Amino acid sequence: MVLDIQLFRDETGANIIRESQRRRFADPDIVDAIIEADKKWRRTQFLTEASKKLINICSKAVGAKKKAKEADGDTSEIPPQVKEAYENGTLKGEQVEQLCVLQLKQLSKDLSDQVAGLAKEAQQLEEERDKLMLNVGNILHESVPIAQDEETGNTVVRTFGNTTKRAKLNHVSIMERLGMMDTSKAVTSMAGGRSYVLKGGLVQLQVALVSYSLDFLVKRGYTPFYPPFFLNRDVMGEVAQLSQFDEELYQVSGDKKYLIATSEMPIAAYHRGRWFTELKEPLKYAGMSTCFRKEALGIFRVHQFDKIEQFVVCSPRQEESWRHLEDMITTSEEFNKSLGLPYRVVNICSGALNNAAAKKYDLEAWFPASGAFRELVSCSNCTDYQSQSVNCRYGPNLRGTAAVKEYCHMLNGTLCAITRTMCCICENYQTEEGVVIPDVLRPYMMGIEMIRFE
Amino acid sequence: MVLDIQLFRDETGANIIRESQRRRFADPDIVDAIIEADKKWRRTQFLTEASKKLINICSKAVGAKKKAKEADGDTSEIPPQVKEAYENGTLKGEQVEQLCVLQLKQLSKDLSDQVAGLAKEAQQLEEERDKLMLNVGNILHESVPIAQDEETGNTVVRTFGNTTKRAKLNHVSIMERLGMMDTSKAVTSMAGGRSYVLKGGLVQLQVALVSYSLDFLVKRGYTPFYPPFFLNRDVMGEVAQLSQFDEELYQVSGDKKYLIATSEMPIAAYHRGRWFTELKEPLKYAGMSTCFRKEALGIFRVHQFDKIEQFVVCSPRQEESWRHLEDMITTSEEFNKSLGLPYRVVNICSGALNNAAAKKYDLEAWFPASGAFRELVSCSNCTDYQSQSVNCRYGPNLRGTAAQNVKEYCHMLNGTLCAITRTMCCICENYQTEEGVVIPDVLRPYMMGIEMIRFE
Ligand SMILES: Cn1c(=O)ccn([C@@H]2O[C@H](COS(=O)(=O)NC(=O)[C@@H](N)CO)[C@@H](O)[C@H]2O)c1=O
Ligand SMILES: Cn1c(=O)ccn([C@@H]2O[C@H](COS(=O)(=O)NC(=O)[C@@H](N)CO)[C@@H](O)[C@H]2O)c1=O
Ligand code: NA
Ligand code: NA
Ligand code: NA
Ligand code: NA
Ligand code: NA
Ligand code: NA
Repeated sequence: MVLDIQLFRDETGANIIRESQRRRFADPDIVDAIIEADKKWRRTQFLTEASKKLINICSKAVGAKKKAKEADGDTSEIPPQVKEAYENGTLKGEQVEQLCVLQLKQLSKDLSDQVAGLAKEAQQLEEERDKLMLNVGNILHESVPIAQDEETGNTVVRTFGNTTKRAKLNHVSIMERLGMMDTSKAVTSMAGGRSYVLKGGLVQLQVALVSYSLDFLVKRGYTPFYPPFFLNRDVMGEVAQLSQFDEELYQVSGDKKYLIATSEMPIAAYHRGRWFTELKEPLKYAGMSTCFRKEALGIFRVHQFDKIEQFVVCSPRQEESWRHLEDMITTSEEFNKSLGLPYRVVNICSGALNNAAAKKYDLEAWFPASGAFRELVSCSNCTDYQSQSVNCRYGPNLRGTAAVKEYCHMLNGTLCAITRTMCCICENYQTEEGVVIPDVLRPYMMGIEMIRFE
Repeated sequence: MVLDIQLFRDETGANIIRESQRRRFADPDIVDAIIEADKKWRRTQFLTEASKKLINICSKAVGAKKKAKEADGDTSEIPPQVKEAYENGTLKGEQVEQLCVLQLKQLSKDLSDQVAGLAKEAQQLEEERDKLMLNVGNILHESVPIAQDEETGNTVVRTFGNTTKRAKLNHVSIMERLGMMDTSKAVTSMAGGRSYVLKGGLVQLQVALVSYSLDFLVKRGYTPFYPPFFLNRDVMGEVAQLSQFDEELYQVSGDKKYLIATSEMPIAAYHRGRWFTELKEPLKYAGMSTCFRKEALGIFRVHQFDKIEQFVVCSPRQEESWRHLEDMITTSEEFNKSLGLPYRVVNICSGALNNAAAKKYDLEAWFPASGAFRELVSCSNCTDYQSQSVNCRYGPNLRGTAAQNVKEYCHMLNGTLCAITRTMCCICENYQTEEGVVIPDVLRPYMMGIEMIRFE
């Protein structure tokens, strides 16, 4: 499953999607292609259900005839009119009951063959529909800036700290001069491009950030969550876009699995097929994992890195998820303030948003030696988009309920991308002697106040 | 390279290896098979060197004759006695100079063909020699118990705490009742068999153990080391036996790589092609990594787990590595004593040792509800076995040093400090009450001062 079809079948709903597509500078005609694919699919289903019912009538009519000792009949040959009627979904049970046992047996096999063919057609139409749904963006929030390009289109909403100060050495030079980061051929000849070894004080800093970040979220009511780092193909497909398989995900062979690019992937997948009748309190998770990205200088952009993640599952009602999005970006802001790191928060323009996000805020920290704002955090409200894909339902779940389906809302937000935060700390806390440890991290690394240049 | 050939070429050295093979219940005949392959290899090299010199004589002779403007000659045919002589390694330079330019050009090509043929033979002999070397165990320490079966053959060296203690619930039952571990189909249908999710207090305990273990080693002079979790095929081959690729290692495709089974693999590989003239102080690394094992209830035996590792690179002289082995097992013991976990330390029997280990100590903690000693730690002295494979040299080079007749290699050791999920299982059984799991005192500052994690 990719998206629920329900909004596409509704005239008003389809227009909401077309409008959102236009506002994202995406194709509104994808809605119409989905409606058409679904129309063809609904036709295979109408015929399948009609023919399944007629198969049961054949079985019951044969049973009645056998009990009555009616002769089996002259022939099994099916009238062309009967074949035309079941192919068009107009064959009535009263007409089927006019056939002899031999014809009823032949018809049951013919209808079973038709159901088998219609199932193959339906599977192809579901594949076409699903491929189109992957190109449908989530319905934009009304506050999303309307623009194609990030450089001019994104809106700066807040800033913190000294964002104009400059510094001498960039994070690459600092980590080299500490003697605590190795990205030389000794490492890349054994592990490939962009691989690294961290030593001594930088490992202590890495662990101090992992533990401080986890405690920061525990204090805010998040439940720590340590996931498996592998996901099977089917499950990864529900939490990843098709473009992620070719550009971002490593394949593991032990069956075929994929390494996770973020704990958001197994946390969202952990909710698949779930149904929360009510969520008076949201589900809040502090994901902790290594992240693996194929990405097809230093430790700013690497294939392997730790990240502490915020993940929320909440009620889709009363715009509650929008309140959670504000709390999640505020949490990431408070985290950076606690580390004394200057930054700006940016509202991502419509054209730059990934399909699952209805709105996204990035926190870009100031790197004084690099002289630039660099992304440390992304916080998104995915509303019911991922829930539709993992099939995470919401609402009353009682016996006797017939065919609007409600889904939970889901949000995800970086709390700390460990290696990038280390790069940021190094630039902001450098001195002539080394790197000053931010105050809040000192208890998490044996009270160490500074890591020295070698 | 698998092993250096030098000890096999020495009569005393070959006898030391045959004895060690017998004491490990391995084949001593492998030594003799290696000697024979190397004898055939040395013959290909003798002929190669002789023929390379003759190729240079051909080049020099063609040069001198052409500078003197001599005619090319009437034939390129090589006298049968010349072909017989170079094939036997007896062709003299004086016989070569007597040939004309045309014959010298033909001979240089024929000798180059012979060198190409001899290189193919040498490569086939190197493959044969290396395959045999993979079945040669490291020279056993004289204190290793001689037995084939781990079940009855290991020797108990030391015990700590109440190793007869009994408890109510096993680690699986405890982690289930805490509501902090999920090994159900909600996880296994996502990530395959033996996959798990940890939540809440158990993740806090997991992080507390990682951080306390790292600090425990920093305080003991180890340098923290965070490695890449991938190794390419060639490099993994130097730090893993062929049986590990089949049974233990996941393959990753992004240039084919392998997920590490332990930080011991990238730390050993990080020393490939290195040469230390002296190691007055050893290199001590505190490896920190996730570990991935194919393994072809609960979180005791899983594919994915954190482990804090001790790794030492030291001088091969004066049996210094044997002192480090004792320090490393003592470090793992002091760690488990600080957590208050009862255990026994065993000296692994000869038949159970992996090929790289000259000796191994396991620390098996007592699980009071399970009612069994269960391996938490392995500490091994690999002496120069892994160093020969990664080519990590020590001391003076052979040339220009009259006193140096042997190629020296560093010694390497590795030892678990903390296998995080198994230690969590042990803590749960040992610290359970009717309300939940008491946090060992030393870990409380590493998990927000929490004294107990409660049953759901
Ligand atoms: C080292 N490194 C990279 O090479 C690439 C990205 N990042 C940081 O990861 C943060 C989160 O990545 S994301 O923007 O794709 N969003 C997620 O994964 C969501 N689940 C929310 O976390 C980025 O903001 C980069 O700072 C690295 O650190
Ligand atoms: C969860 N789990 C496993 O499933 C398998 C093993 N272990 C622990 O890892 C320790 C070290 O593994 S080892 O014996 O193969 N030795 C090494 O890897 C060396 N580098 C020394 O660490 C074992 O003692 C198990 O307790 C798991 O925890
Ligand atoms: Na820079
Ligand atoms: Na981002
Ligand atoms: Na006892
Ligand atoms: Na048990
Ligand atoms: Na072991
Ligand atoms: Na010498």
